[PDB]
Amino acid sequence: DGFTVLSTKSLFLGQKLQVVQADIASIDSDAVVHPTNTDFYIGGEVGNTLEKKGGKEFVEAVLELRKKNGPLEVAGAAVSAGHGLPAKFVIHCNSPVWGADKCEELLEKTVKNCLALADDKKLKSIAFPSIGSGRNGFPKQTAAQLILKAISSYFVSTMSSSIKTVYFVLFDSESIGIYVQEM
Ligand SMILES: Nc1ncnc2c1ncn2[C@@H]1O[C@H](COP(=O)(O)OP(=O)(O)OC[C@@H]2O[C@H](O)[C@@H](O)[C@@H]2O)[C@@H](O)[C@H]1O
Repeated sequence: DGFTVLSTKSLFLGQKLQVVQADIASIDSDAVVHPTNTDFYIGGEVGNTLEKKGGKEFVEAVLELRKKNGPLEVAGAAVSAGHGLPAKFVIHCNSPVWGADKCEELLEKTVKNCLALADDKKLKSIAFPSIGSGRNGFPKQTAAQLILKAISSYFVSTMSSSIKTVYFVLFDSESIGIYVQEM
């Protein structure tokens, strides 16, 4: 595949939130978001697609980041170069596990931290997948509404802010099916 725009929303200053159907690895935004864990394990669904696309270049960048950063703190966001990928940078986030205490709040928090990091690097665009709803077990709709809520909230409260466009990237048929059905 593949690229379809499914929904577009105006954020607080008219910045655009686009929900799109695509493989996130194929998106050429300034940043793409990789949901990972404290050890930067590259074995979630999105991690596997980034590794498929970027190969060794991608993996060694993640390793170098783990060595420089140390373990990724709860809800933490960190950035590596997008070697092997269309995206300029990869923002790595410590994705909460469904069922862990305060897991919804932490999902919101991690999203905002990814946005702050992109802003700190003066990035114009950032692509999020449905963080938490793969290997970490969130229900797809719950994950998606938390992420979209957290992006909107960021832009209401952030004065500015270099981000022009936010992509919310859906790939699995269940997520797409529920997004479209329930909207
Ligand atoms: N090519 C793709 N593009 C965009 N989204 C995709 C793609 N493939 C799958 N997805 C969707 O990405 C969402 C996030 O899933 P994961 O990447 O598995 O992320 P998460 O559930 O947060 O957890 C992965 C994490 O990686 C570590 O190995 C592990 O500690 C943790 O489980 C899911 O809805 C999944 O269907």
